[PDB]
Amino acid sequence: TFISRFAPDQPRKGADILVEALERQGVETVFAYPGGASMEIHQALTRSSSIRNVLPRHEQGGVFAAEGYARSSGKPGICIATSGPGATNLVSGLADALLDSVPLVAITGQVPRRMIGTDAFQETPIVEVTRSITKHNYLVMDVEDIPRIIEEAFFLATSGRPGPVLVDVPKDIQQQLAIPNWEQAMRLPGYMSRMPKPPEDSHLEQIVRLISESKKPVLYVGGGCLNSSDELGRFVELTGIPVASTLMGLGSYPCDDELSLHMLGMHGTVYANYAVEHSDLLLAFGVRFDDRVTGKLEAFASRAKIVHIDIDSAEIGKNKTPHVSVCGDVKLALQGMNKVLENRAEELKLDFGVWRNELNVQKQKFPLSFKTFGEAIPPQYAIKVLDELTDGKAIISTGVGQHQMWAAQFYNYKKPRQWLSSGGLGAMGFGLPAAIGASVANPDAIVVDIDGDGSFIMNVQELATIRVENLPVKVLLLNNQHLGMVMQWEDRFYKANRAHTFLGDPAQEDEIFPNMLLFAAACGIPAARVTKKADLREAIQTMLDTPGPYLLDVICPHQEHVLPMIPTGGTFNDVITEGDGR
Amino acid sequence: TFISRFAPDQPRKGADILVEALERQGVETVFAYPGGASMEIHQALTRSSSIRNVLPRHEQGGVFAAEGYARSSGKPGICIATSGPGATNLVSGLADALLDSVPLVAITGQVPRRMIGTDAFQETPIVEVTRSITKHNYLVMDVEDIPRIIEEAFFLATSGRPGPVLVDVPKDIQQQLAIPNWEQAMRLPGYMSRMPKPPEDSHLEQIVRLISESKKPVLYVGGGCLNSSDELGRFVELTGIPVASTLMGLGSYPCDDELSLHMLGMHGTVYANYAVEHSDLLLAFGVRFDDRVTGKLEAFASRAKIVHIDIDSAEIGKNKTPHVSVCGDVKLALQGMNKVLENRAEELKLDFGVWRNELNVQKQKFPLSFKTFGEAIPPQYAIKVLDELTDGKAIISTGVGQHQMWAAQFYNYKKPRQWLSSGGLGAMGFGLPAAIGASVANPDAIVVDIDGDGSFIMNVQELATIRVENLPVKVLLLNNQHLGMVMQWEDRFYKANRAHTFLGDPAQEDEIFPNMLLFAAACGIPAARVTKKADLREAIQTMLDTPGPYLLDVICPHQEHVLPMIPTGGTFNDVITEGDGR
Amino acid sequence: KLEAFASRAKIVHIDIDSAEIGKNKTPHVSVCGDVKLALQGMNKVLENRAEELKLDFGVWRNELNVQKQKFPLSFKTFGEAIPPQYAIKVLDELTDGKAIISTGVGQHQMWAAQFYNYKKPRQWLSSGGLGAMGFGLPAAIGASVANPDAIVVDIDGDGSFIMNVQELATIRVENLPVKVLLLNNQHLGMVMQWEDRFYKANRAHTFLGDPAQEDEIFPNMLLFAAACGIPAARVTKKADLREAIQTMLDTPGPYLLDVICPHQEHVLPMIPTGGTFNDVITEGDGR
Ligand SMILES: Cc1cc2nc3c(=O)[nH]c(=O)nc-3n(C[C@H](O)[C@H](O)[C@H](O)COP(=O)(O)OP(=O)(O)OC[C@H]3O[C@@H](n4cnc5c(N)ncnc54)[C@H](O)[C@@H]3O)c2cc1C
Ligand SMILES: Cc1cc2nc3c(=O)[nH]c(=O)nc-3n(C[C@H](O)[C@H](O)[C@H](O)COP(=O)(O)OP(=O)(O)OC[C@H]3O[C@@H](n4cnc5c(N)ncnc54)[C@H](O)[C@@H]3O)c2cc1C
Ligand SMILES: Cc1ncc(C[n+]2c([C@@](C)(O)OO)sc(CCOP(=O)(O)OP(=O)(O)O)c2C)c(N)n1
Ligand SMILES: Cc1ncc(C[n+]2c([C@@](C)(O)OO)sc(CCOP(=O)(O)OP(=O)(O)O)c2C)c(N)n1
Ligand SMILES: Cc1ncc(C[n+]2c([C@@](C)(O)OO)sc(CCOP(=O)(O)OP(=O)(O)O)c2C)c(N)n1
Ligand SMILES: COc1cc(OC)nc(NC(=O)NS(=O)(=O)N(C)S(C)(=O)=O)n1
Ligand SMILES: COc1cc(OC)nc(NC(=O)NS(=O)(=O)N(C)S(C)(=O)=O)n1
Ligand SMILES: [Mg+2]
Ligand SMILES: [Mg+2]
Ligand SMILES: [Mg+2]
Ligand SMILES: [Mg+2]
Ligand SMILES: [Mg+2]
Repeated sequence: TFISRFAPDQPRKGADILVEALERQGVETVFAYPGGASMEIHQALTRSSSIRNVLPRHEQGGVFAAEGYARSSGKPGICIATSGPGATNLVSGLADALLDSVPLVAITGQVPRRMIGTDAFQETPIVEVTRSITKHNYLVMDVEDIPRIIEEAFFLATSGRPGPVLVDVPKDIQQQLAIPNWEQAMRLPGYMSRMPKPPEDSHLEQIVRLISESKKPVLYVGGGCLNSSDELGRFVELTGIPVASTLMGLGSYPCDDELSLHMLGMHGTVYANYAVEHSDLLLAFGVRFDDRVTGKLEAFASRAKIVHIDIDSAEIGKNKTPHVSVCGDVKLALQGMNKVLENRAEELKLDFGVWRNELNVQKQKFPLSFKTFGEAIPPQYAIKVLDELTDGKAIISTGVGQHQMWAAQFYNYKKPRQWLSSGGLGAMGFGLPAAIGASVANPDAIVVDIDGDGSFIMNVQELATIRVENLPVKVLLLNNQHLGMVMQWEDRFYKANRAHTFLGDPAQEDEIFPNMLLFAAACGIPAARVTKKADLREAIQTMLDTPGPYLLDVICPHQEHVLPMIPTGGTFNDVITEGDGR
Repeated sequence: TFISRFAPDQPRKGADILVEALERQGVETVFAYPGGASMEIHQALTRSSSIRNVLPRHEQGGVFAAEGYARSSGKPGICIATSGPGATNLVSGLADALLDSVPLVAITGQVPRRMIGTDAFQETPIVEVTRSITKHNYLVMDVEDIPRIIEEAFFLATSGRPGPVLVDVPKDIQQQLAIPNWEQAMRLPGYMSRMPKPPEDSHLEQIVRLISESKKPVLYVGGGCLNSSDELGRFVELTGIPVASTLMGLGSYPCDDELSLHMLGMHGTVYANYAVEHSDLLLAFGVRFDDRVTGKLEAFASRAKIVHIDIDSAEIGKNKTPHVSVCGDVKLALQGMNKVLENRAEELKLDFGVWRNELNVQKQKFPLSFKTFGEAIPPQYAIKVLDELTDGKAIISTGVGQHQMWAAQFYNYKKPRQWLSSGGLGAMGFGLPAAIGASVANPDAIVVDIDGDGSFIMNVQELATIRVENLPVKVLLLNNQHLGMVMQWEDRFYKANRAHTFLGDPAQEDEIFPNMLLFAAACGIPAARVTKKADLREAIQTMLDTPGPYLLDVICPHQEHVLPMIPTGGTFNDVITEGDGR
Repeated sequence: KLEAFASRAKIVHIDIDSAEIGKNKTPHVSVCGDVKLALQGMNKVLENRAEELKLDFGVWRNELNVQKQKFPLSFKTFGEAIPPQYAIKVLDELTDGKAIISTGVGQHQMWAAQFYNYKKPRQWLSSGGLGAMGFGLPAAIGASVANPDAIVVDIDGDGSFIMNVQELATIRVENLPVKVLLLNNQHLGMVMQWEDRFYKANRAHTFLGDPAQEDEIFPNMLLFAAACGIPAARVTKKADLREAIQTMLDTPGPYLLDVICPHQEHVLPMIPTGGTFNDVITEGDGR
């Protein structure tokens, strides 16, 4: 039974209805930045004793913090901004949440309804702007529509395929007095009629029948299995099928397990891409067949019967036509198949040891490799030390670039929602704010931001947010003085012609620029720099043991390349296995 | 005669056609951030010996730098970004350039044409997103359309009412070989037919006739007069009409002149708002009648015959119907009226000394005032010292907030394009990157960023850009540890209830947080902090005399309020003249 | 009701539009491509592996042949009044089923689909997705131009025919052998049928005649054809129906045959909107 701060017959401001609408949704943390259009909302937030606001230093850091809050907990992330410039700073976060299917609810202030369309002070048509980069958006035109729209916003953002939902609230609606009606029915008739239903037994028995008829099955797990870690693990025990995860599906099946093929795709392991290339049954659970995994669609799984399970009917058959399809929750599809695989266990006699040994041979001949040059710190080795010292139980958020791939390859994630990274949009500056949202949603957890010197500096202002909110956010900065991912593509396909990829100072060429330690010192965050490989283990241990925030500037040779690499539009026969920029 | 780097019959990449198309437009400086979708453009930029790229540390800093480059020189500002997250970071700059009518050309990379709409890697419909926040945008669908679209983009961005134009270029178009045709005719038939024509003599003679019949005339000058400083000054000599400028029109008529009423509007001087309130002829030259100037439209210039000259026919009569209107360039309208005012000089016998003395009395009784508390530095006084030590010849870029208003009130700008500020959108984090673009376009000029502690930290990463490019950018940081503008509205209309406006550390409440000096030290920029009013003059002098970049952390008491203040929707009778937060 | 449609069947969906596969119902096996090529590929497998598969569904066909004989398409004849179903059945016989049929929208559209045996595709031109009235007469114009040596017949309704009646001038000027089998029931029959079933026969602007002269055929469609110089005739008795349709076919050039039908007829069978197979209506009309 919800206990309101107002009487059921007492009129209250629309902003007070908005905050209470969040309280009735279970919202405990918002990321709001104040402004003229949203001052009424911020005043109403102070009256709430259950909703905590984490003030960022940039609205892009506020929406990215809402993503990490959502990616690391399954709950929806709520960010609030003002009209005009405050709303336009959320654009990168909204498009990022849409491509990665992150439940998010963004509330933006707006000019009064009478001033909309008049080029008013700090007015931008944020609904027209964000319609193509959000799952759905609203423009509240009456104070009585607030309880319904907020309920519809959280329902659309969390149900089906999750995504961001923006709610634009004009200022005159926030100030208008009204008595809210919390019993209104949602006006989503076509959406609810198209919601997926529990999977039929005829579809599940046909999948189990294809498993027994197959000799080389491979599991294709992605971001749709973040809530099916137990169901997927039970499915692997009953089948013994090796698991290949996407960049979004890391942690769904433990990377340290013997049946794990780790990541597949452009920068996936050689044995994971080998398994899909020479498979006869591809179980695509919670994936969307991105070109980062398939490359050339004509050659991707060219000899496999494709079984695609997805909660979005628009994804089934988009880039590749499957043989058997199941539109619904992969969590329920696994539960239904586990019952069939257990009763009919001895009837099926499932054993793929011959196919697994074919992959174990490929795993031992082409494993993830990194070369150590003298005392220079290998970035792959540094992340491998972080795995050991944290026992693989740390929540990892990353930026975008070479460090993002090495953090995915050389860290064994035991559970999903430990791996927070921008995969669909690939937005730099995501690592640091996402670690803020993850640390708030998981206070007793080890949160480490494996960031790059280019991605870290984009939202470096959020270091002040970490200090003020006293969050134990660790920053494992892999500094290579370059935009490493773009630098790698210059060495491979452009004759190493540098085109504005060096991030240091050309005057003092051999000086670490910028001095990231002074960035942490400016915000009162203890920091240290490590350059020699021998001092690396003690430095990372000091970062973890030191209470509160900590930044570790790890210097790495910039000539390193992420391996292996399948060029864009290439096949498995075009995989690059060796080479760098020396 | 343009000299190309390729033979007229030699095929070249589409990216090389794009860069040469910029060279043929006179482009010398671009602000490009590399990415997978725009690597071909960056490779082609290195082959250009005339186009210099200023690499920012954030695309929002790149587009804001393109604004300051344009606002301080009249030339169009060119910023380049990659697809997906790089393009979405330009959104705040595009909407800011549209509301302030800043000529800007944004070039964004895009996924290959075959992959558009497939939720590809780093794909966002940037044309669908930015259609409502740009003057016009394009999606290049063929390599042969590059010479025409670039010519149309620069024409639309600089002609008529200036604005931002976005050009989305897919990657396959950048790589395709072709022979460019630089003789293509622009396909803008309806736009050129609607372009304003030179003003007719019948309209100009009717304006001059209303000037002689009026007794209390007031000039209403705005951002449309940035290229008419000489024509406007000549017009004032022949009429003796006092000049009231908007936040965008500062510098058009010198603030130090005796005939200048300084700024009008919400935070405009009392005597400027008094002149418009009690006028019989309002000469609105290059303005758009924003609610920040009018307030309540029914009471704004309620006794004046309104003469509105504007180059956009959609602005004439939008918020207020004028008596006489002239659709065209205010530069030509002033030239035509100056000829009539000089030949018919003794015939008209123009003299408004009685009306000017009525305003001089109001100027002496209600001037711009600030109170000095002990040795605490008044933010108004610090800007007044910067005016004296720079002789008013410095290019000033500001953020948004209280410091933005004090930099407009207490600095006498002698020429337009010395004042770079976000007025229409009012985007924080604009001051520092705009100073970068202004310093590049004006290397031998004094560029000072009067920023606030909240606005400065949003794009603090651009300090690395200032050091690498070795730009003599001065940062006069008015630090009040608060979001001062929002804090002021809390004291006035919300009983001083703080709602997430304090930017410091609540644990160490009386400690300056963050330590902005260490931000400059991280990027190798000399910095210093001044707290006592006596040491203020020597500190600002050290900032100016020290070559290269410099940051001056000026500590100010946060209880200061921007005065005077006309509340939203109020009239001249509701102006607040005294009060603060003590 | 999608939940009950083919509730016990493995659905195999072949379609050239990937957006249609799995939209309203999820199939077990899907093939995105041209069904023409999919049939060619399956025919080769079915012929080589013919004796290996031993395909025989005579037991399932006999189960349907029993249902076909107990519930066939039925129409009732009332005295000498012309049954609209019978008139279309006569047109099938006199044209040997080789005529190109274009229809409007309504009851006449359904009877032209039920009681005519089309031997080849592209003989049946009708608005199904949008269901636009006034489609029959102009579509017969385009079909007669694309197929000059073919028998083109417009099975139109009095409401649909009048919407684009101006195209009769186009038929005469272009000299097109367009036959108009007008099933005149003086009503918007399809909307009238739904009034009798679900609205207690409360007429809501469905009568197309003249209420002053209630028992007079209004409008006189014969004078519409006469205005455009098209020979026309009206038939009311069932005995004169066979000779009237034969005169329409044998007369060269355009021809309009005003076939008067009792308006109380209903299109059967009928499954109500959102219903299942257990809700099929098999008998009943408006008498
Ligand atoms: C620099 C860089 C390099 C990259 N390289 C790689 C790479 O080498 N390999 C790689 O895999 N990725 C890589 N990516 C990431 C990438 O572009 C995509 O995010 C990824 O390839 C696709 O993730 P996904 O298949 O799991 O689909 P997601 O984006 O995770 O979407 C989930 C899918 O499952 C479905 N779904 C969601 N919820 C449910 C549910 N409850 N039940 C059933 N279905 C559900 C959704 O409809 C959707 O189709 C890279 C990214 C970057 C920035
Ligand atoms: C915190 C804050 C407080 C503010 N308070 C104030 C305030 O107290 N006072 C104030 O004035 N502003 C204030 N503003 C700024 C503000 O919101 C608007 O930018 C400003 O009020 C309107 O500027 P403008 O009238 O010059 O029109 P602009 O935005 O400068 O547009 C120029 C106008 O002239 C026309 N034009 C352009 N070129 C030509 C040409 N060549 N010939 C003829 N016409 C042309 C255009 O069509 C357009 O209508 C504030 C902003 C902020 C962020
Ligand atoms: C907002 C934004 N702007 C530009 C981007 C285009 N990209 C990249 C990519 C993969 O998206 O290329 O398509 S990666 C990259 C450079 C990474 O700098 P680092 O942080 O130092 O990481 P590292 O460990 O050194 O490699 C750029 C510039 C991007 N994604 N986001
Ligand atoms: C991207 C962005 N986000 C939020 C904004 C909403 N606003 C403001 C306003 C006027 O737009 O209110 O409508 S001003 C302001 C706070 C100014 O912090 P400061 O830099 O310290 O300046 P000061 O000298 O102390 O006053 C905010 C939060 C904004 N405009 N831009
Ligand atoms: C342009 C147009 N306007 C109105 C229509 C709505 N409908 C119908 C329907 C099925 O679409 O109802 O949804 S059928 C119909 C009446 C048919 O008049 P008839 O020609 O005399 O045929 P009959 O042999 O008597 O039954 C109407 C009014 C329509 N489809 N098209
Ligand atoms: C807190 O700082 C400021 C500053 C400022 O101008 C200096 N004005 C305001 N307030 C309004 O503008 N109210 S309003 O007129 O209803 N708007 C158009 S809105 C919805 O807020 O964009 N707050
Ligand atoms: C430079 O860093 C990277 C990284 C990376 O993935 C790790 N891929 C690429 N290149 C492409 O993606 N080419 S592409 O396939 O034509 N694109 C979809 S696009 C237009 O570039 O977005 N560059
Ligand atoms: Mg930033
Ligand atoms: Mg780097
Ligand atoms: Mg401040
Ligand atoms: Mg489909
Ligand atoms: Mg009818």
